[PDB]
Amino acid sequence: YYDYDHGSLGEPIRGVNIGGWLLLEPYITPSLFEAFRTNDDNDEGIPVDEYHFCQYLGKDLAKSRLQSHWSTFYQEQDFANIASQGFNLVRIPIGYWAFQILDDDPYVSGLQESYLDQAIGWARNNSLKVWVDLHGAAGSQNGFDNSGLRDSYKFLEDSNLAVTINVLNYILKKYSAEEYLDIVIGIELINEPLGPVLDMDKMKNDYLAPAYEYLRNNIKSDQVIIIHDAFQPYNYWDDFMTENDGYWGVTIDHHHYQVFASDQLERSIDEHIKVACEWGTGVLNESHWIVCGEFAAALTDCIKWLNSVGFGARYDGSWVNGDQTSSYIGSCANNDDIAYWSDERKENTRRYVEAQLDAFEMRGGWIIWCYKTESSLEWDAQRLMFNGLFPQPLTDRKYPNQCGTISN
Ligand SMILES: *[C@@H]1O[C@H](CO)[C@@H](O[C@@H]2O[C@H](CO)[C@@H](O[C@@H]3O[C@H](CO[C@H]4O[C@H](CO[C@@H]5O[C@H](CO)[C@@H](O)[C@H](O)[C@@H]5O[C@H]5O[C@H](CO)[C@@H](O)[C@H](O)[C@@H]5O)[C@@H](O)[C@H](O[C@H]5O[C@H](CO)[C@@H](O)[C@H](O)[C@@H]5O[C@@H]5O[C@H](CO)[C@@H](O)[C@H](O)[C@@H]5O)[C@@H]4O)[C@@H](O)[C@H](O[C@@H]4O[C@H](CO)[C@@H](O)[C@H](O)[C@@H]4O[C@@H]4O[C@H](CO)[C@@H](O)[C@H](O)[C@@H]4O)[C@@H]3O)[C@H](O)[C@H]2NC(C)=O)[C@H](O)[C@H]1NC(C)=O
Ligand SMILES: *[C@@H]1O[C@H](CO)[C@@H](O[C@@H]2O[C@H](CO)[C@@H](O[C@@H]3O[C@H](CO[C@@H]4O[C@H](CO)[C@@H](O)[C@H](O)[C@@H]4O)[C@@H](O)[C@H](O[C@@H]4O[C@H](CO)[C@@H](O)[C@H](O)[C@@H]4O)[C@@H]3O)[C@H](O)[C@H]2NC(C)=O)[C@H](O)[C@H]1NC(C)=O
Repeated sequence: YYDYDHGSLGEPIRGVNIGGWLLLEPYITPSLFEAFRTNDDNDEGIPVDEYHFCQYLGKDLAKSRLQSHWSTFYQEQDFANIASQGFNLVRIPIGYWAFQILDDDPYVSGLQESYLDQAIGWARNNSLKVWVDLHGAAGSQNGFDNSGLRDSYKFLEDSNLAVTINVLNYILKKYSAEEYLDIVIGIELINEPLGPVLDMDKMKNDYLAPAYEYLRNNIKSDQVIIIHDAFQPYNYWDDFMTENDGYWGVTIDHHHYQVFASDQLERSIDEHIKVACEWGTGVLNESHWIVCGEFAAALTDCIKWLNSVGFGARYDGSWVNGDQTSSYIGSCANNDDIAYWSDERKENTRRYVEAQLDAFEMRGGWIIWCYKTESSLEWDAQRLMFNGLFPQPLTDRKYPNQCGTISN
C-alpha cells in the first residue's frame, strides 16, 4: 500500500520512465530499427514496432538481439544515477508477451520477467519506488507502436482480453506479495487504452473491475492499482470505484503532452504554460488519487520517428497520415542538437518544465517520460539535466511560481 495523497516518501512522486527497454519504441532506440534499412533512400523493410521486429528477424535472431538490448540499455548503474539525481521512483513498461503469447505471436517471451525482477532489485538497492506497468495488451489497446502492435485495436476482443487478463492476474499476484509492497507501490492495469475508440463499459466491467476484485478479494493484498485515464476528460473517473462503495488504493494516471496535435504545437510559450498549470489545478477537484505518469519537456514533435516509423512531424508540416495533414509552424532542423538551440528556446523549455513540475506536484507528483534515449534531447531526462533544461536539484527554479502569476 501507498497513500498517494499523503505518501510515506514525504514528497510527491518524482519519477522517470524506463522507456523503450522491455518494450521497444523506434524513436527511443532508432538504431535497432535502422539496422533493417537496406536503402538509404527509403524505409522499405524497416519494422514499425516490436511485433514486426520479431516477425522479420525470426525467433532466434530476435532473441539474440533483444537479449543484447535488454542486458545493456539499462543496468544497475542507471538506477544509481537516477537516485543520485533526486528521483524517487521508476515506472517500468512491459508487454503482455513477456509472460504469455498468442499462438501466432512472433514475440520473444519468458526472458523479460528476469530483467524486470532485476530492476526491482536495483530500485530497492537505491531506495527507489516502482510502478510495474503493463504497457501492451494482446491485439493492442491503442494501435500505437508503443503498445507493441501499431494500427490494431482488438484489446477488448474476448479472445485477446482473456490472455491479457491472465497475464495481468499473474502480475497482480506476484508483485502484490508482501516482499514487493515496500518497493513496488503501483501496478498499472493497462497503459493508454484508447478510450475514444474502445467500449469503455466493457473495459470497466470486463477488465478493470475484475482486476480489483482479484487483487483485493482473491489475492487479498493492499497493493495500489494504477488506472490510466484512457484519454477521457478530467473527472471522468470520479464515479468509478468510489470510496463510498468501499474501493480504495486506486490511482488515476493522467498523461500530459502538448505536441501531438497542430493546434497544441501552435501555442505560444505563455499558452503552453497556462495549459500546463491548469493540468495541475484541474485534478485538485478529482475524486481519486492521481499522478502524472507521463509528460515531457518537448514543445515540438520533431524528434525522429516520434510519430512512428515512416511519419514526419506536424511542427514543420512534414506529417501526413491518410487524408490527414499538417501545416508548417517552425523548423525541425537539428532539433535535438543543443548546439543549434537559441537562448530563447532554452529559456522556453526550462520555463515549460518548471511549470509542469509545479503543477503536477500540486497533487500526487510526476514521472517524466524517458530517462534516456539514443539521440533525443526533448525526450531525454539525462540530456535535459546535463544542458540545464531540467532542474538539478529537482526543486531548483530559475522561474519560480509561474503558476501563481498568470493573467495576461
Ligand atoms: C543490488 O541489486 C541487485 C538486484 O537484485 C542484486 O543482485 C544480486 O547480487 C547477488 C550478489 O552477487 C547475486 O547473488 C550471487 O549469485 C551468484 C550466481 O548465482 C546464479 O547462478 C546459480 C547457478 O547458475 C545456473 O543456475 C541455473 C538456474 O538454477 C541452472 O540452470 C544452471 O545450470 C546454473 O547452475 C549450475 O551451476 C552452478 C554454479 O556452478 C551450480 O551451483 C549449480 O548446481 C548448477 O550446476 C543459480 O543457482 C542462482 O540462482 C539461484 O539458485 C538457488 C535457487 O535456484 C539459490 O541459491 C538462489 O535462489 C539463487 O538466486 C540467485 O542468487 C541470489 C540468491 O542468493 C538472488 O538474490 C539472485 O536474484 C539470483 O536469483 C543464480 O542465478 C552466486 O554464485 C552467489 O552465491 C554465493 O554463494 C556463497 C557461498 O555459498 C555465499 O556465501 C553467498 O552469500 C552467495 O549466496 C549463497 O548461496 C546461494 C546462492 O546461489 C544463496 O541462495 C544462499 O542464501 C547464500 O547466500 C550469489 O547468490 C544475485 O545473482 C544478483 N541477483 C540479480 C537480480 O542479478 C545485488 O545483490 C544488490 N546489491 C546490493 C548493494 O545490495
Ligand atoms: C469539480 O469536481 C466536480 C466533481 O466533484 C465536477 O463535477 C462532475 O463530477 C462528476 C463526477 O462523477 C463527473 O462525471 C463524469 O462525467 C462524464 C461526462 O462529462 C463529459 O460529458 C460530455 C457529454 O456527454 C462528453 O462529451 C465528455 O467527453 C465528458 O464525458 C462521464 O463521462 C463520466 O463517466 C460516466 O459514467 C456514467 C455511469 O457509468 C456513464 O453512463 C457515462 O457514459 C460516463 O461513462 C462521469 O460521469 C463530471 O464530468 C463533472 N462535471 C463535468 C461535466 O465537468 C466538476 O466538473 C469539477 N469542476 C470543474 C468543471 O473543474
